Amino acid sequence: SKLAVAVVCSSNMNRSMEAHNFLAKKGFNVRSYGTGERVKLPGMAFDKPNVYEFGTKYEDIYRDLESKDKEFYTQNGLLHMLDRNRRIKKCPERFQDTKEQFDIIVTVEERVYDLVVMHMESMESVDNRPVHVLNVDVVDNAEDALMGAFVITDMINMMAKSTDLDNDIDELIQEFEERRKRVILHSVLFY
Repeated sequence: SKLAVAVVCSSNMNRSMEAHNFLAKKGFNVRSYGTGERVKLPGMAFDKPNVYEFGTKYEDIYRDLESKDKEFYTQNGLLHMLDRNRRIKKCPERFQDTKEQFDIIVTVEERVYDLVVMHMESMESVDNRPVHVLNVDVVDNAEDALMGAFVITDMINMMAKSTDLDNDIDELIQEFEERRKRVILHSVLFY
């Protein structure tokens, strides 16, 4: 009963990771992904950011911010976030590029969801296995990114504690929206 869980956002640094951590700690077989063309984040922001590729060791990123200005990048969480990540994976992966399969692909933004869906129908395989993609809005910022991680964990826990997600996954989503007053889009795809 140790299912495959993915958590996706655009750039793979905040929301999917903050949740990657929580689902990992509580034992879940989970991974994190991004859908963006590159990896972006704050930094003298609201005009000029920092960008990397989906292979840049998180550790390597941490390094750079230091020289640029290790001052700023502490206050704004940026650095702590990064160190917290060197400890989960090596570098942020791009979803569309993954060859790995899951059961619940959880996405954190309405647009990411769509961007995943698409790339999901973009194929077919002689395995034909079902995979639920639940999207759960969660604001893209240091704080709320942590709350979502709880919400998402509270959600994956509940669904994992079943045997047959498929014929009662729908029943469950219903139950959940009632506790969190959130909106959990859902959509079945096949590999």
